[PDB]
Amino acid sequence: KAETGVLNFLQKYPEYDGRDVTIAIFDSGVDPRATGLETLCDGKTVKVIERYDCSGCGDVDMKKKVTPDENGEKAVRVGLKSFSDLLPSKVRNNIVAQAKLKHWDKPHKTATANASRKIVEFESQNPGEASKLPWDKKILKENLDFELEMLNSYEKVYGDIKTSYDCILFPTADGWLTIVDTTEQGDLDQALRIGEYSRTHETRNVDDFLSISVNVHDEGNVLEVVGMSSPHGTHVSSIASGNHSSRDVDGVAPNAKIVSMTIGDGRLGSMETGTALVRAMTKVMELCRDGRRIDVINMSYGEHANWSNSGRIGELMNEVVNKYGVVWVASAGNHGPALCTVGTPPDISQPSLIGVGAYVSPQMMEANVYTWTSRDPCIDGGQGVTVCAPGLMNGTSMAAPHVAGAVALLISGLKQQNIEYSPYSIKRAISVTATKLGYVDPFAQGHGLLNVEKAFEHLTEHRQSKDNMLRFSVRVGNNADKGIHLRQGVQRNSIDYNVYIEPIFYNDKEADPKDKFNFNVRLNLIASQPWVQCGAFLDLSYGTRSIAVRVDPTGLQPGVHSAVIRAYDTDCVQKGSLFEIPVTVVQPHVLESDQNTPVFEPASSKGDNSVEFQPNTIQRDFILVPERATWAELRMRITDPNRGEDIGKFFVHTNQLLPKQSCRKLETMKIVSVGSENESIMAFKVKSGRILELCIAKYWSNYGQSHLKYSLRFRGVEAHNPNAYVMHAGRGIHKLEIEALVAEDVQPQLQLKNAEVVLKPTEAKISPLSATRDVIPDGRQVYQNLLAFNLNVAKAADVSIYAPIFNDLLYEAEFESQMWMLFDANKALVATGDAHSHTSFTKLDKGEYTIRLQVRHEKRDLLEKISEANLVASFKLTSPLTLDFYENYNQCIVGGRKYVSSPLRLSTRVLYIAPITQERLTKANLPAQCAWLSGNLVFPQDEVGRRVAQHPFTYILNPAEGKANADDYAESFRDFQCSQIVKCELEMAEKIYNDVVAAHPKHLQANLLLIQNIESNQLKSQLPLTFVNAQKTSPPEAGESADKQKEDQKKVRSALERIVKLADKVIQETDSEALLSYYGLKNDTRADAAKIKTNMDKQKNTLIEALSKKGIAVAKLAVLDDCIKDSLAEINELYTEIIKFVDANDSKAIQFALWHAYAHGHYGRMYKYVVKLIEEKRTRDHFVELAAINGALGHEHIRTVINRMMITAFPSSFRLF
Amino acid sequence: GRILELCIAKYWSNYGQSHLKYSLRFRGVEAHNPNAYVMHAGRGIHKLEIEALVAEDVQPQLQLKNAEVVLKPTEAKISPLSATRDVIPDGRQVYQNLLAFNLNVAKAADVSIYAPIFNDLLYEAEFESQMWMLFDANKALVATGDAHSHTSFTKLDKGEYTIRLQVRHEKRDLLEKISEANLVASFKLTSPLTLDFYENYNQCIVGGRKYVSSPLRLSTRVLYIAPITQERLTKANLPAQCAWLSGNLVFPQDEVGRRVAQHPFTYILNPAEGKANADDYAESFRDFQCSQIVKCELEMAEKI
Repeated sequence: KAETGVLNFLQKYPEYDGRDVTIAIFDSGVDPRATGLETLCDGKTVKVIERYDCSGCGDVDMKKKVTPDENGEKAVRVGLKSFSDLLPSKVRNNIVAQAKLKHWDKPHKTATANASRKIVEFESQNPGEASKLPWDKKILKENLDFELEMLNSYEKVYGDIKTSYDCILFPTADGWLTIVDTTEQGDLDQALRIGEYSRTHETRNVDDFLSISVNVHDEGNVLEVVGMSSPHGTHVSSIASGNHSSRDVDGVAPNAKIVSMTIGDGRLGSMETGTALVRAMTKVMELCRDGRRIDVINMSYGEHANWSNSGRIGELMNEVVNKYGVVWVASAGNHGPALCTVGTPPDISQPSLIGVGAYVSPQMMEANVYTWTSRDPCIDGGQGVTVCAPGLMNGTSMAAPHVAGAVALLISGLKQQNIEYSPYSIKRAISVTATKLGYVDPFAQGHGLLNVEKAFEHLTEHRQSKDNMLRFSVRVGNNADKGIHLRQGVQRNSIDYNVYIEPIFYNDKEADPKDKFNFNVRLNLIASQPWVQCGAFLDLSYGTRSIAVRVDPTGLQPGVHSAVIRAYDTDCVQKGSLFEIPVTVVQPHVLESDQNTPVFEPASSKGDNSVEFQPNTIQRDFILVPERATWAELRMRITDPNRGEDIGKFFVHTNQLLPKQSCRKLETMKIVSVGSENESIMAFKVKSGRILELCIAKYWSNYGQSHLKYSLRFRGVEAHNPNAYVMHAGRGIHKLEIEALVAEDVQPQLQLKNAEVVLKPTEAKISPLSATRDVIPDGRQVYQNLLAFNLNVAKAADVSIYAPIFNDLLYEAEFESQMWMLFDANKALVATGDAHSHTSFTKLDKGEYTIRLQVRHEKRDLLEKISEANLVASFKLTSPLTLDFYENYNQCIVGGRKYVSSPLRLSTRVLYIAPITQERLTKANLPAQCAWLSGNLVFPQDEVGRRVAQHPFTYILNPAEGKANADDYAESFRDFQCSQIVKCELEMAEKIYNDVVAAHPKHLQANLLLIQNIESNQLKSQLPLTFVNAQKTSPPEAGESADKQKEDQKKVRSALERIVKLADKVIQETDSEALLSYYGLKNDTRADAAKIKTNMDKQKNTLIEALSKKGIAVAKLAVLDDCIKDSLAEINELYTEIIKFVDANDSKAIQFALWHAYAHGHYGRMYKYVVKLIEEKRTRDHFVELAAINGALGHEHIRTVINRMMITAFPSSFRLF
Repeated sequence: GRILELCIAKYWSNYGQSHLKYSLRFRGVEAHNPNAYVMHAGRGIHKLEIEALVAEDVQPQLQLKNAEVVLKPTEAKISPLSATRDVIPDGRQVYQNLLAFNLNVAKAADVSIYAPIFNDLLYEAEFESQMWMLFDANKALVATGDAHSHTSFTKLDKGEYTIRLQVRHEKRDLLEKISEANLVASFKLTSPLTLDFYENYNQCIVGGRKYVSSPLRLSTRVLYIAPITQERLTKANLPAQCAWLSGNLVFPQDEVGRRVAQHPFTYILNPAEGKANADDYAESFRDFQCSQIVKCELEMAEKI
């Protein structure tokens, strides 16, 4: 719809519906089944011919082959008779969740139809006593309280459970058949049986509200699932194409064929990845080379860059446009209004992409999420916006799609009228044809609005011109910029520029028939305005030619001024301009700085200034910031009388451009509410000697014409000494030489909020990737450099992970990849990041993690330069360390009188910060091994100036670090023996042990050691229920052998229980319990003869282990005899004697309690225990036991969930890249 | 932005009345970005936002000349001194806080030793004492410094040294604030590490095309320095345990402007870090025995 503004009349070439042409949709994926993309106008042919997920997010590792010896993953296997070409006999298998192929904003997919049986919660209450102290039912209330907690705990956790399915595929003749276990249970042939989408099983199969497609690579080593779930990608294709057969809701070219290519990575959910794009272009390139040309691409997608002159992703774009003649359409961006805000796509290393601004016709008056189109100065100087149309996820306001479809229409007849064209001749044709809209912001568009039928005229005519196959490379001033952009800068002098203009033959200069050497290129150049000057003639016939141009800013009054140098073919001057040289000058207001703070007020007309706003008005004042200015204050109020107390809403976009930095590094975008009554005030950070743009637009008003009265006041105060903001803990006292701008109440505050540690690469393997997928034509194999890292959390905290050398750059980077994945100790996935990850904080539990970093490129010897690249882990500190300031050095070194707040006018004030004391550091519980602490240093007292005028601060840490007797030999020999008896064959140890005890009777430790051995050679370490459940069935072996193996267990626990009693009797606890709790007298009167805990705490640490090991042993026996009931007495008297010492939750006894709890039927307590263990260790065994606990409780909705965690939390392999 | 005094006098002339024709020309070019002149080895690629004063041929050079290590106080004993000598009337006993340190030279090199918090101040300091004495492994005296010792370089042979630091004052509870005071040892590096510059970031990360000298007028030029490779560091034979390297960063090409327009630069380093058989028992038992026969009474060892 809305299709009329650009054309509805070229359709009077009705046979130009989009025939013989296929568009490429780089986006969040599309949905074929959706009404409109079902078929092309043929009413029969399928439109969405292909669809990939180039991010690698949908990969599955089908590496494990297993023959269907089912008869003749994780759970079971059942599926044959389906030996349909399953040659040669085998099958591949893997596991994969799909919570990522799905936009993370669909957790509602988690519906509790049969999950809310938790609600039946039995809170057994207390008709007993009044306060906390009953004996001995305190355990009962514990057990009960703990069940309720457990239930609630699972309630809080439900939505976090991701489910992973089983995948199967084998090589039939019809291609490849893949099976997804929908019905997890019945492995029957009643599940998803999808075929290769490409090989024409181009059909969606569903789980529910989640359609799936499939591709196969690496000879069947990888499965690629494709997720439709992402609206953006669909509507984009619905505007470009969309056969509805009515020219009312139809796309712009219903006959055009679409190929969805998800370039968003679900793991980043859902950002673009260098890799993704590289793969997308790779495919395109491949398809073109192989007869199936794709003629147009459409990117409603993209971010910003820190430069244009460099980048691999960009340089590849210039190859898919120059070599494969693909017309690449991309949205200018949704980052308006403040100009110089065009983001990458299309701001790359050359004007090879068609940027499309977006405009809303007055025909559409309408009222968080608005987004102005980005304006086209372009920060290189060049021009990003090529045209406009009605309308990471560049919304596009979906008009890029429009244009894309429009470009399809032109290429319909351009090819069936047999017209030789280029991606240049097309972008060139549309440009010098469009209608400049005098009611739309000059910068927001570029060559006004697309006019198709007129642009086709241009192409039909001049079709016999060689200019159509020529590109004109325009690069400025040795940096190869694509435009002249004066914005430093107080432009009072004129300046000269050396522009290099070079002709480039469409593809390249290769014989047959190209390139017809020396295509005599003579052209003239006309300046758009008087203040720009250059020659009027230039001959390019013999290659690259330089040309000087002079800009005279002297006459230009403050504000932005634009101009262009159009060039024409001397001969046919009617071909319109061939190319343009974009000049754009910014003349800043200067603010005198002497009496009080510098202030900017718009010029006053007829008394009061008060700028007038309308639904269109965009006021952009360019101001050169005063030196010493740290922040700014924006005051504004609505003038025009009455209006009452109603509020107006204005959009403020501040934007400063810093040396080789993206526009997003000093920018603010705040929707400010303004009233007539009192003055509104917003503040923003500011940089001294550089131009600042104060762009103000009108959001929504309740009106349609207001009058704003505003001003900018400049304030500032900071440290001028060289290396302030960075302080080394071992370089003595730190100083800050503070100078303020015309008086400021100075009152500094420094809070070190998070501690960062450096992770060095353990390994750096460079490996070739796939020869099937990752190979850019022709013969360019893409290699990966895999860097491994070890992170180690000791105490749970919010942690961010980033790679300094790669972070900050997405496009415009030398390498086409970053992406790190934080892995669990169990190979699970904990987190995953890319560019700009320093901001994302994944909260980690204690334990050892792994991090993998993958860097892609085609030149191996460049990946080698990356092999030492480190990572950084920023731990959020619970307690932000606050640093004090001092005004007198000597007062600082001793830490006496602190600094006292006071005003500071035109002088220099020196403050000091003394190194942080050692005690305050260990109490900060820093990570290992911390490198530095970081925070923000604030100067001004003004509270609002504090929230904005923040200076990155860093505090770096300094590095860490008798002639033996036959008696002595006796002690040395026992220890040598004891150290052995634990690691030997228990039949050898029983001997050794005997010799030890005979020689050293009182040496009880020998008992415990034999135990550890006996219980390591004979019986598996398993928890209560897991032990019980594992004492039944399992018939694979012998029905007889099942006794000799379980009678070996009995003998052992018997032998084990007696070994404990030996360390229980001759260690009488009664008296041993007169020093620990009966301590009182610190160090026992400091007699320094018994001030040795080493002996006492030893006699007890040995005791607890004896009691502990005994109980857990006399409990297993009870289970073997099935009589925990008529044995429960001992377990109790035994458990009640341990607690008298270190409590049950200590490693020492933690899992004798688990048995006690079991024997008492306290399934609640068991949970409370098996979580303690799950906090330190986390083993599958913990979960299977935590599952069994539920089964015994009855909750099988819970246990069904626990069985899902496991499947995913303990994968077979690390997730692919 | 500060006043400069150009004072000119007459030394000796052969005459008694001359006429001087002189002028001062001001030049300049340096990095304006905040924490330049200080680069952490693990914070990725370093950048320098260079702005020159009315045109200067810019050609930077950075030589890391000496590696400094941090010495923490092993002990910090506060002790009363003499009641006969060190007592300021009337009844003010002067106490000393004695800080002990361990320095450890592995390879002979010129070394300077200084106490950051005390160095730089002689008078006008809160405490009335510094003075550190470097002692031999044999208790001999190797060196001894005070305020402004960061400049004196005592050449040390390999071996373990001791350093004592004495801080005097009459208020004990003020000496306690000093108890954590560290020292610094600057090892002169035989081979000054020379760092390369790049004009294009991407060219820097891969270490290709280096920066090419050129004039710079009224604009901003951004250069980059990539972290030093691990190999080039161990071949620099750094001390243990080095904290940072230091040197001087130069901007202008003018050779005379280089000898004078020096900027203190610092490069901080990142932190470092089966069921035995009766046969197996036999091997384990010999080793246990052998380990003994050396430390026993030789009459017992001859048996073993």
